[PDB]
Amino acid sequence: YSPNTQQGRTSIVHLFEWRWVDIALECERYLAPKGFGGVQVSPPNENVAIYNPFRPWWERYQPVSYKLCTRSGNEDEFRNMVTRCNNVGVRIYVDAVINHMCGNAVSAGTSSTCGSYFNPGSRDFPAVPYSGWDFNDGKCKTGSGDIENYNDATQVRDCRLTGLLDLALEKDYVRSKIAEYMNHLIDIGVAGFRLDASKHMWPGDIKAILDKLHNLNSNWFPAGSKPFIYQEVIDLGGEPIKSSDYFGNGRVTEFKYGAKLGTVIRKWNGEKMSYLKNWGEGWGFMPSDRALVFVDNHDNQRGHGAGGASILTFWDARLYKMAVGFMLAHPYGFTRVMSSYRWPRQFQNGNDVNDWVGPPNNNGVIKEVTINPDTTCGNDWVCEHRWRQIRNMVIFRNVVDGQPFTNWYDNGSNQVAFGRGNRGFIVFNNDDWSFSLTLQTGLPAGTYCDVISGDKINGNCTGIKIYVSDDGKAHFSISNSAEDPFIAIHAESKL
Ligand SMILES: OC[C@H]1O[C@H](O[C@H]2[C@H](O)[C@@H](O)[C@@H](O[C@H]3[C@H](O)[C@@H](O)[C@@H](O)O[C@@H]3CO)O[C@@H]2CO)[C@H](O)[C@@H](O)[C@@H]1O
Ligand SMILES: OC[C@H]1O[C@H](O[C@H]2[C@H](O)[C@@H](O)[C@@H](O[C@H]3[C@H](O)[C@@H](O)[C@H](O)O[C@@H]3CO)O[C@@H]2CO)[C@H](O)[C@@H](O)[C@@H]1O
Ligand SMILES: *[C@@H]1O[C@H](CO)[C@@H](O)[C@H](O)[C@H]1NC(C)=O
Ligand SMILES: *C(=O)[C@@H]1CCC(=O)N1
Ligand SMILES: [Ca+2]
Ligand SMILES: [Cl-]
Repeated sequence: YSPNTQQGRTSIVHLFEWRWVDIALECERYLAPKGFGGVQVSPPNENVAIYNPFRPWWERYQPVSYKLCTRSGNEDEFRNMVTRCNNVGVRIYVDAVINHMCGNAVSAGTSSTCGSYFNPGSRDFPAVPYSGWDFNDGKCKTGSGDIENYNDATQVRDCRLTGLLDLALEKDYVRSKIAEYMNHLIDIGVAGFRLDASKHMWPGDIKAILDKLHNLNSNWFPAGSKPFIYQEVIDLGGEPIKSSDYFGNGRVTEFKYGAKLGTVIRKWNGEKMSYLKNWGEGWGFMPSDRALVFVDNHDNQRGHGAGGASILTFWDARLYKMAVGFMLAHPYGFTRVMSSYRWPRQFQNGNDVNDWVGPPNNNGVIKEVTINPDTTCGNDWVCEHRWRQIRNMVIFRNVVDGQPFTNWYDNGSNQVAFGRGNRGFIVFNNDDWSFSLTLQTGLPAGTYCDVISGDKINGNCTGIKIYVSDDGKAHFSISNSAEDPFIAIHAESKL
């Protein structure tokens, strides 16, 4: 349940579709000095090379083998990345696609990222190897062989998720091949895993697989370190399967988090920020110590999976920064920051027809992440984790780690504020008028740099400065026209 990050590092970033060499560099030049705890990488195992449409991001969720050979790089490059990141104290978490192999209708051949042969029709994946009796064809009871109704917990686990050949996870052989793959990764140095499509696997089968896993590599981690496990289970209520069914295996993605935060920040259905005072279990969320939270993920930022139209993304920059800021300042859950790439989003009748577009590329080859002088990224990589407002809130969370949620204030509408012990204080204005008021910050008297509008550099603030008096009070002024309608100050932004 523990992330295995360095003490004081409290977040992981999803460097979606990034190449291994770029992640390795990012660890050394940025993630390490900026206090990021780790990186969730895209599936590192060989997948189907899909040409129609052209190399969609989702082709990586169709395994062909467990060879570490993808568009992100080969095994040597993967190992090089894990080693270099671990050497600077930044962890690597692998997106483990272990519930299935490729779509059952994909043409047999060698159209795979490493050239391995596979035949979906005959259930033949010799590179693993898996054969017909390693899948759930006979176990599934639906007429189509695919998942048709989520109100039936059994078919959700034994049938094909949108046609993806479903592995027979009850078999020791299958459990062992998956464990062989995961242990290869652990011994390489990975600190944990995102278990893809966990709702589609029986809690007990996941447990059986986890029981076969090694402790983390003792060259970098303390003896007895268990891999961090966060299971992707979309539970927004209304279905028989609950996130809690997976608590015995590790943490679980809390999709209610971004869904509700999005509706609140967008002020949909009469919701408003003042309602966030009891954010957390009070909103029907799972226990904080089991939650992996995020504003958006690779699926819902483009209409896939679940979360709805309320999901905030980099496309909604201003509101997105505020949502991410609230998440990073609030003690609930373990935080994951999204880092995306820009694609030609094209809405037709309310839906994005280009929701399949893969990462920036030249004839199928993923483009490198270029770093501009102003620290932003080029080649269409968004790099939200490099936005000052987000990067500084990632540090805010580190600085206030362990401090209690306190000194809450709200105007009964959308102007709220709260502190984290005596280490940090944050103020938000999402109303259509100015927020000008003196608030109790719980902070020691002094001059603090607002880390949203600026930075503390060479003993000075580059942005707004906040003055806390002997009584712990400070005046905050945020116009509804402000570039970023929120201010955040903490112990390490004090002059
Ligand atoms: O030997 C030729 C044969 O090799 C490969 O077969 C593998 C199976 O596909 C794979 O399932 C596994 O078989 C095991 C069963 O799953 C398990 O329940 C129990 O019966 O033990 C079996 C043997 O370990 O391993 C075999 C052998 O690697 C390949 O996939 C076939 O196409 C090929 O004919
Ligand atoms: O530290 C680097 C810079 O980080 C910040 O720049 C961010 C913006 O804050 C962010 O909103 C985004 O720019 C968007 C713009 O503000 C938004 O209105 C529009 O819809 O989309 C824009 C994307 O083109 O991305 C940049 C980083 O690329 C910070 O504001 C800035 O001062 C820092 O220099
Ligand atoms: C802070 O900024 C002021 C104004 O530019 C400058 O005079 C002062 O020397 C700076 N202090 C430090 C520590 O650099
Ligand atoms: C937590 O993520 C990991 C898996 C469960 C455990 O004991 N450690
Ligand atoms: Ca399944
Ligand atoms: Cl996820």
